[PDB]
Amino acid sequence: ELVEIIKGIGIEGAKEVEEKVDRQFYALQYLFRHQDPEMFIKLVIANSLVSYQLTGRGEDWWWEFARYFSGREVDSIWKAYGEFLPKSKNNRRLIEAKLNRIRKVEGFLSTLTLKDLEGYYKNMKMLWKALIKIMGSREDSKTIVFTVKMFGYASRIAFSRFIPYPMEIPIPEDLRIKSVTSKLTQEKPTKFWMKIGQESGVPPLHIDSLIWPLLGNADLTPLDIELRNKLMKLTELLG
Ligand SMILES: [Cl-]
Ligand SMILES: [Cl-]
Ligand SMILES: [Cl-]
Ligand SMILES: [Cl-]
Ligand SMILES: [Cl-]
Ligand SMILES: [Cl-]
Ligand SMILES: [Cl-]
Ligand SMILES: [Cl-]
Ligand SMILES: [Cl-]
Repeated sequence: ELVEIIKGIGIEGAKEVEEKVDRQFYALQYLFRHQDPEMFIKLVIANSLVSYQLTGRGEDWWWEFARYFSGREVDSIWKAYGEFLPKSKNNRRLIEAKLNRIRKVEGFLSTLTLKDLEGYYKNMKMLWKALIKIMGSREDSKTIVFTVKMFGYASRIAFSRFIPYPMEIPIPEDLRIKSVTSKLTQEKPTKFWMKIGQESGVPPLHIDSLIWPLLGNADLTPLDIELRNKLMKLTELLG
């Protein structure tokens, strides 16, 4: 049933919510046109990896990020964040750990070309596994798979090309996702939405784009009526 609504929405349904509704995707389009493409992608990757335990709303954090780096020539991402995070409104917590995470991913990013980034976009499972190893993280880390997701947005924008997320990458299990999964099952959300994903044909990183909006009574209006009614039906089933 849930499976049917999500299959009916499909990848293309998720693609539309991402490109018309998702406020993080919009934040990224904003930054892109005011940044070097290579640095833009690398910054989104670094930003994602420290987007946990925020001192603000997720959507405000990503706009703050967008506006801060718009116009800013960046030499060292690590240094940029050393200045950025302590001054920030929405991410002013666990700064020592986050800067060290940035220091750590930056070594990796600094070796990559725009072409490398593009190859990783054609091979998102490989970016996934690479980050797991440079960061020393669990495969199902919510921060790791959110980074792959945002990398997807960034690369979608920069390379003008839609590539769906791999079926294999689990949903980012943050509190909101934990919440909605409560009223449906007792299994781990990472495990549950993989199942829902396998049957509906919609990769769990795309499913995530469907759940998180229906949760803040957000915009629906640049969408198509049929998609909206599908989205309205899903909000019923979730509760
Ligand atoms: Cl589809
Ligand atoms: Cl949030
Ligand atoms: Cl976030
Ligand atoms: Cl704010
Ligand atoms: Cl405020
Ligand atoms: Cl701190
Ligand atoms: Cl810390
Ligand atoms: Cl290049
Ligand atoms: Cl764009």
